[PDB]
Amino acid sequence: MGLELFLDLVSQPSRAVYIFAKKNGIPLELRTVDLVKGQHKSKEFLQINSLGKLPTLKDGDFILTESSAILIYLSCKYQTPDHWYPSDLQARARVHEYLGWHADCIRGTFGIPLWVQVLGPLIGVQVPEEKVERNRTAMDQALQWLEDKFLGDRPFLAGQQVTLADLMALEELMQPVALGYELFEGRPRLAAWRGRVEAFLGAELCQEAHSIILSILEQAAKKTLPTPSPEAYQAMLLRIARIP
Amino acid sequence: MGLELFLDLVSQPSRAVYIFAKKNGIPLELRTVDLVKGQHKSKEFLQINSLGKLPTLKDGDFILTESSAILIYLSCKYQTPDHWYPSDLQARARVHEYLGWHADCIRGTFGIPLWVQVLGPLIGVQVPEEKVERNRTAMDQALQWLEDKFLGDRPFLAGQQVTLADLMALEELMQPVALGYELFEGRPRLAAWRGRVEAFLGAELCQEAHSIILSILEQAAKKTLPTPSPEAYQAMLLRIARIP
Ligand SMILES: N[C@@H](CCC(=O)N[C@@H](CSCc1cccc2ccccc12)C(=O)NCC(=O)O)C(=O)O
Ligand SMILES: N[C@@H](CCC(=O)N[C@@H](CSCc1cccc2ccccc12)C(=O)NCC(=O)O)C(=O)O
Repeated sequence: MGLELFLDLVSQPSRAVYIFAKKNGIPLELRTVDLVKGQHKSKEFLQINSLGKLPTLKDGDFILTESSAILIYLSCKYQTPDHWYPSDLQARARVHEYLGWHADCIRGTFGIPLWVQVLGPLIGVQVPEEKVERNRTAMDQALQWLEDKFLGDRPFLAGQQVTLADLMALEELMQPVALGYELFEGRPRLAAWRGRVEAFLGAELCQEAHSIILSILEQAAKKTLPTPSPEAYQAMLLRIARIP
Repeated sequence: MGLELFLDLVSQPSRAVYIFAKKNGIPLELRTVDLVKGQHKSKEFLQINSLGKLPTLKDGDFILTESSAILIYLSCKYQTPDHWYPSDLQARARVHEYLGWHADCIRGTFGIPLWVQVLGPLIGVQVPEEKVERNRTAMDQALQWLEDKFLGDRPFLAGQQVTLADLMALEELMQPVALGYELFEGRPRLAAWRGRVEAFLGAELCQEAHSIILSILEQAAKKTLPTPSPEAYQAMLLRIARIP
């Protein structure tokens, strides 16, 4: 088959999807798309995903987006292990519920530090301290609900075994981390779950799945950051503009 | 069975879920939860849904949340018509992709007018003009991507026939409307799809599904609005606080 997977490993959902595929070893044609540069706006990329977003999966002439769908379609088409995306009514619901809450409270809330720290200043824009504080206190606020509301005493957000819910979560939460935010500091229930997930998944994977963002603060300083194209500049300006 | 459905028809997801169930006629014990009042924070409600959010479905001793999950679990358990939540790979993905994008760009963006106009002032807080403008220009921006990116020339966001994607969408979009925003004004592609969905669903349903929010601006003025409990106050304070 060789369905192409256009992503940028600096993008948390992009990561999550890339860990699933490989970990469940799926033939994929990893087509890098430089977000920071603005490749995801190149007229040529827009002929594949009108929205100009990452990651987008091109299977056949069927171009799908949103990691949630991508992963699930992946899991389905590629009959991956059941524990991943269960078939049990109660089961699946628990993932669909998290992925529903994840996109509300986690998504867009745990990637702000990069804009405050790297992307923002990349285009001369400085984010307001208040928004910075407000966002961080907004983070743990999520981390708690994620800590005791979903995780609880069980081993996983979505239940008993690893699930896309955990792949999404842990990836999203890896950004503030790689930036210098140790969110698992005062959270053993959290530090453990993550490490539990990591354990299962494997070092070599996680050790390369991240990398890009782990070094990100460096290239930043060493100004190894590409200058965003006007199209990217816009979206960078919009994003920073919806920081509450 | 008689699984209970705790909701408030002033809450868009609450509506969407309530339209599916009845329209596909499912035994439901509609347990009203006054959001504006703060019943969704009553210690008693919290013993049902720790998060204190609406809607939450109590089937058996299995308490599920997030309309997405609820609806899907509903559809499944209640083997509802296929067109709803397809079984076709390509098919389902298209819903899973929209509901993925819906939660990003539509959810949280199309309910701000109510806070700017009713709920905000309810507790003496006034939202800044900028946030107001910013949000509206942020709406159509969504309306366009929804208009031509998902809808396109086809009859539905998620494909050819009505689907939870359309139930969710149109409901979310009904709030700005009921408040005085005619989002289908300069949008025939949009005005039509909505009316097409409406057609299918039925007046009597939609004529009662909404109502609550349609009258909402009046009770507002005639001060028929209950005074929020301290717990509600907080949440309204937080919400208004994440208005970009
Ligand atoms: N719900 C879908 C949304 C994907 C998404 O928002 N993708 C973001 C990128 S992740 C975030 C991200 C990481 C690293 C560098 C970046 C530089 C510029 C902008 C975002 C960056 C996107 O496409 N953004 C482009 C856009 O929205 O225009 C999903 O989960 O996949
Ligand atoms: N992804 C899930 C989230 C549901 C949700 O956010 N529900 C909101 C209510 S909708 C929005 C809404 C409409 C009318 C009056 C309201 C008064 C106070 C707060 C919100 C109001 C909620 O539970 N909010 C409570 C909370 O988050 O604490 C879904 O789609 O169902």
